[PDB]
Amino acid sequence: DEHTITNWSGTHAVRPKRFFQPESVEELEKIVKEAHEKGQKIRPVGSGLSPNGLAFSEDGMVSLALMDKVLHVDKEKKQVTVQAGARVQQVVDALRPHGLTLQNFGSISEQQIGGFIQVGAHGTGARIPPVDEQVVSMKLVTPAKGTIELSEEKDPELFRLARCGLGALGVVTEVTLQCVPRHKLLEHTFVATMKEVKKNHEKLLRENKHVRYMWIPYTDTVVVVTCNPLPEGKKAPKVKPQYSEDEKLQPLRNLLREAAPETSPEVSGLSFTELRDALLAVDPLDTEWVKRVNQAEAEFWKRSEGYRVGWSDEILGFDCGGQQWVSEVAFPAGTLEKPSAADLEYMEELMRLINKEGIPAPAPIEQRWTAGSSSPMSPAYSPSPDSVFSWVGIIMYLPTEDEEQRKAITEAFRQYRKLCETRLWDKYGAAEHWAKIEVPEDPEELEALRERLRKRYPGVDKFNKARRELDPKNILSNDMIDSLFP
Ligand SMILES: Cc1cc2nc3c(=O)[nH]c(=O)nc-3n(C[C@H](O)[C@H](O)[C@H](O)COP(=O)(O)OP(=O)(O)OC[C@H]3O[C@@H](n4cnc5c(N)ncnc54)[C@H](O)[C@@H]3O)c2cc1C
Repeated sequence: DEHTITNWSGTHAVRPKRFFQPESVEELEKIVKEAHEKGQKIRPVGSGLSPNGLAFSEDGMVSLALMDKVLHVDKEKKQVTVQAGARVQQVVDALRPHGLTLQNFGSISEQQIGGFIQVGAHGTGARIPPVDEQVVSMKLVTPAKGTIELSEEKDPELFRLARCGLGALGVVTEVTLQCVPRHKLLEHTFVATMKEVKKNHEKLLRENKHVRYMWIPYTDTVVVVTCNPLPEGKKAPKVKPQYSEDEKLQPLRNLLREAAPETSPEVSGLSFTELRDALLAVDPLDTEWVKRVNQAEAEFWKRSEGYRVGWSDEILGFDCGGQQWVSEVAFPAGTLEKPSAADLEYMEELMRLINKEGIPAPAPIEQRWTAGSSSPMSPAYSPSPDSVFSWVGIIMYLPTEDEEQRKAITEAFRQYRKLCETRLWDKYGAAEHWAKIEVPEDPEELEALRERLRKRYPGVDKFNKARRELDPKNILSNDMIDSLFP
């Protein structure tokens, strides 16, 4: 096959020897039977977007992109049954006329339902669990046992394991999700100091349906975004200083005119995100320069306070348009009833570590919250139904297609992430997002990662027993899965 599959950020790519794209469940069953019989690789792939290339296998991959129909809406239960190849956007568009939406959304909507659930993807909202916990039922095509129906009523132990199964336990053909009524949100964006955030944090998380913090390294600016249901006819309030787009961008444009080349015709057409990339591109690993870029960004956010009203699917998405390295961890932050400071303590220690080690850390460091999941492979697995997890995402941008700048940033990010891993993750019980975890080549570092996984997931041995039972010739797993779970 001549199909090349590249991830979002162009950090991983694969050209599979065999690429299957069945149009029917019947065709997929035949593919899985035949691959099992011959011991041929068929790793499942959705949109192929994962930052770590989790789906990729040079031997063989199977895509259900052509199996993308909404099969049934249950009005009374507010549930949707969809083929696993549908993109989130496609399900959202199909649910609009039914007055339904998904209980939550990440920053993008071009993921397939299969790829979304299999990694335990999440949005924000301390009372709202990750998407795997929103799965009511599913159908799973397995090498060793054929097609199996799973739910709380049908083999709940395997259901909970396979709905967040990393593509290793079977090919998911159909998913039933728990929806909520279609609704408008009021989004409030405001800037705070570390000290102001600490004062109001406990209440803010419990009194706002959605909260996200955007921490700006080397500044005392935190951008707070809250979203709440908008009563029937309420209008967006208006902030008393009104800044034009040009006034918001002024600090970034002024800074860019002070680099080795306030606006030209070429600088003028740059969005905020394009301007941030143009600034970092000057000297992306020079910490003194990144301090100045981050301070100019804080000034942009200070000029961007205000309110927006929109349908939840429009409002909860946000811009990750630029290629980047990301790492995100989930760690426990008590419960709705028993608050914990760990979420803010983590961020204080991270900011201190960045400053001490001289990390050229750009903005933002994204902080979200979810409820716990009952899926044993969820990074937010908890037996507590009112558990709260904090999710912290660090980033470095790849502002150009220049191969040598990209390598240097790649190495810089490996070191930034390793410092968080060695200094913070064990202390806070932090677990890496499955779509962002990288396999170290250093077999020492690999064994330390395997030990962290066994500590974070007491479910690991049961996952590997299900892999042996359902996929004994290992046709669904790639080198990454084999490296993480030997
Ligand atoms: C710009 C960007 C923003 C993002 N924002 C967020 C965010 O806000 N929140 C968040 O939690 N994540 C986020 N992610 C991560 C994203 O949700 C995951 O990478 C997700 O898995 C992507 O879906 P996909 O369809 O591309 O899956 P792929 O990357 O193709 O596959 C992911 C996994 O699903 C498995 N798989 C796919 N289809 C099937 C199937 N039918 N049956 C069985 N296994 C299957 C694959 O084997 C693999 O293990 C973001 C990613 C990007 C690139």
